[PDB]
Amino acid sequence: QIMEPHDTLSPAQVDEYRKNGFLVQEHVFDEEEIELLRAEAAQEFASGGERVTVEIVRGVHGCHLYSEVFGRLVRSPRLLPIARQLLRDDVYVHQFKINAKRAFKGEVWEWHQDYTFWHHEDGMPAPRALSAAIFLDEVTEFNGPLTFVPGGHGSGMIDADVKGEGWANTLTASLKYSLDVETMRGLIERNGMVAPKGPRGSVLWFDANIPHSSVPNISPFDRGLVLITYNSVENKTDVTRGTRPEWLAARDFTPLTALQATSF
Amino acid sequence: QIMEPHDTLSPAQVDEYRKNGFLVQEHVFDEEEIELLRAEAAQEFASGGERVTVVRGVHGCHLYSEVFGRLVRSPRLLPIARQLLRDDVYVHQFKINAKRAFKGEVWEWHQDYTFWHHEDGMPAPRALSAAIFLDEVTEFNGPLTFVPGGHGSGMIDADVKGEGWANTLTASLKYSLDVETMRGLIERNGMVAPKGPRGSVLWFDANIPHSSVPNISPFDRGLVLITYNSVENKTDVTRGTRPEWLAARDFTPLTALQATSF
Repeated sequence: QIMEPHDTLSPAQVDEYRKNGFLVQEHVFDEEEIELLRAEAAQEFASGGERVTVEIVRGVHGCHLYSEVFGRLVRSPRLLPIARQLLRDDVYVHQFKINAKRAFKGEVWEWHQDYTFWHHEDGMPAPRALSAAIFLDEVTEFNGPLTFVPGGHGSGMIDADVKGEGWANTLTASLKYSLDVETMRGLIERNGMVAPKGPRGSVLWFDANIPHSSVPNISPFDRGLVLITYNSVENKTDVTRGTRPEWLAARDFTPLTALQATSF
Repeated sequence: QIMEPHDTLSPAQVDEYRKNGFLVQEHVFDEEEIELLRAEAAQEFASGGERVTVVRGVHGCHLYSEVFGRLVRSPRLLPIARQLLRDDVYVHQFKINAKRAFKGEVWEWHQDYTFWHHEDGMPAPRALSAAIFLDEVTEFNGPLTFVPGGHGSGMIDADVKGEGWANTLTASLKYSLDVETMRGLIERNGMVAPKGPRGSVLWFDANIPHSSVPNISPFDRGLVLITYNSVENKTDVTRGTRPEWLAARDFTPLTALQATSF
């Protein structure tokens, strides 16, 4: 049995990713594959316990450590070779989350950079990491797409106001590190905003330091995203500065290997 | 501590490799790295026992030498192997072929893939070799010589002159190519002997026909040859005969060496 040989991004793709900070590949996974991921996301929302964030189950963290399906997904040949290619290293999963934005539901998600959280909370030393967002549903103008500042990752970490204490979490409406109204204005005047769209089964790759935000879903269709954050193994987090649980910030830095086509 | 981020081939270099069957990168390893490799090679020639061919070469060193076991995971090599094979990869075979000043025999035309297919059960030629130049390779120290594009029609009919384990370190090869086959291939495609400085790496296709002659110079021509195979293309250990040091049986995917404090 055969896996399709690893496909990597073209040089134009790589260049677009590094310039803009994000890149969509359409139609990576087929409907049947997406349906398998959807059904498993539903199981994780049902069994995740403390790993679920409620709106009303709305998000779940760490599923690749608990679900065999999601454990295999992160090693997929459609994903792993590209993470390796863009991070120019072997890689591992720093964080896994599923964000479900149901039809006619959702809240505003404030402007934030993932790297701010991972640097300050988990001891990630550089922004040599990225997220792959699998589209469980078509992403449109109206179902609360992730919205970015293109090129906004290009000046690094932007100073934020520290709010709560204890375990930060980008999935909770009042973000521990959010971006200054004045800093956003300047970034946005210079660079614009873009909400990448695409069909069910696409993958949206985006930089650890890209500013992003989102709005509620006013459409009658769901917007499910499975988000896999790959980190460079050289860039492994400093587990001595972090104290989040493993399901928020991984501590096993073993390099991932690609799934092969076996008889089961 | 920091490794240089992984450097893969450009699309022009990939294209050249796919068309020609071989590609040189100059100056991959520095003098001091090469000297470390040369000194380890000398150790493997002295300590290798049954794995030495008499001293022409030695097989399997990455299984027995810590230095050579880290070499095959180098960030200079592994990422290119995975890129060209479009898979995770492992080491099918490792050999060191010393061709000393004013020494050597003629080494008949052959395709490595013929050997790995028949002897080891390699199912397809989804493999390559990285030859590290321990010395400058010139016109006069017996360079590996190729038919460019000669990998592009698969395995070429060869006669099975022998019993027992094939070894491609002998003048006398179990699967050689005859003057009539070669004459036509050479007439159509030509011959090329890629050159380069000490520390270069010559990449070449499992199915490219190649050859070499004696070294008629006062300069040695040491080569460390690492054969990477696609994990998906793992050999059938059912059809295999040979010891592990000729044909690997552990198909664990290789990971890149990180920069650590020791």
